[PDB]
Amino acid sequence: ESWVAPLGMGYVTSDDVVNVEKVPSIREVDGAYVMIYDGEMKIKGKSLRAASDKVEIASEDITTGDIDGLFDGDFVLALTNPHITLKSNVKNASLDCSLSIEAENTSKKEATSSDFTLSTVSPNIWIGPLDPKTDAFKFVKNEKLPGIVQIVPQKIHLSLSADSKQWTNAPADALSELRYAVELPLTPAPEFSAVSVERIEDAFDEDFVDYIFSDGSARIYGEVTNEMPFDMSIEMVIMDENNVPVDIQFPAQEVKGQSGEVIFEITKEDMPKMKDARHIDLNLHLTGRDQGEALKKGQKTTFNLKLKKEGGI
Repeated sequence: ESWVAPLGMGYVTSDDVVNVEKVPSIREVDGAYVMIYDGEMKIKGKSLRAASDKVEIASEDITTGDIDGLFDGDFVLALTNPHITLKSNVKNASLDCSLSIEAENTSKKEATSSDFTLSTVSPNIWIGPLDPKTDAFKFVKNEKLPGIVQIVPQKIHLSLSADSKQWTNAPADALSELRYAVELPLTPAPEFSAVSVERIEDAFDEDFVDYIFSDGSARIYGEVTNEMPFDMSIEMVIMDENNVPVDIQFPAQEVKGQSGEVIFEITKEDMPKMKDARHIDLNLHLTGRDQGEALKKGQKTTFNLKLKKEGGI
C-alpha cells in the first residue's frame, strides 16, 4: 500500500542561484560570468619633496557595493583568479613602483601590495595568482589577492607608489594614461561559500493534504542534477500557505558533482504536521570545488522529487 505523489520540478539556472542581474558589473566573457571594474587613476602633481623613500603618485577608490547582491546574506567570495591589470603610457623612463590594493566593507578591511617596474618597454602589469602568459603584460604573482576579495568588498582602494628619487628625476611627461581593470571571474575556489534558496511553489495541494498526511509515514526523494560549479548541501524547509515554516526538520542531503540522490524522511510523529504543507524551500548551501570550473549562463540544477507514502491504518 504505497502512494506516490508528484511535487513539481525544482529547476534553476545560474542566474536564479546567483543574482547576477542585481550586479551591474557582471559581463559575459566567453560564456562565463565575470565582474569588471575599470577606469583611470588620476596622477598627482609633484609637490616639493618630503624625504620619504617612496611617494604616492596615483590613487583610486572603486565603488563595489553591488557585489553584495550576488547572494542574500553573508558569503565567502573565494575565486580562483581575481586579478588587476594596469596599462600605462610611459615615455622614456623606468620607475620602481608598488601597488597597494585594499578591500573593505563595514566589518573588515584587508590589503596586499605588489612591486614592479613601469618602463617604456614594460608599461603594463598583471597582478594575480595565475600567470596569463601574454607578452602584453608583465606578470607579478600575488597569491594573497584572492583572500582580500573573499571578504566581499564594498570598496576597493588602489594606491600606486614609486621610488621618490626616480619620480622627481623623471621627465615631466614620463607617465600618463594610467588605466586599471579589476576582474573577478566567477570561478569558485575551495573556500567559496554561499546560500541560495529555491522555491517550489504549490508542492502540496490543499485538496489532498488531509487525506495523504492523515497517518503513516513518508519520504520526499529523487534525483538532483547539477551543472553549476558548486557542491550543494541541501536543507529542505516545508512552508505553509502564509510562507511560515512547518515544524519539521531533516538531515541535510549532499549533492557533490553532476548527479545525486536525496531522501528527506517524514516520520510517523511528524506526518500530521504536513497537513499544513504547501510549498518547499530548498536551502542550497554552496561550496567551492578544486577543479577551477566557471559559472556560466544557462547551467542548470534540476530537482526531480516526489513523495512516497506508506500506509498506517
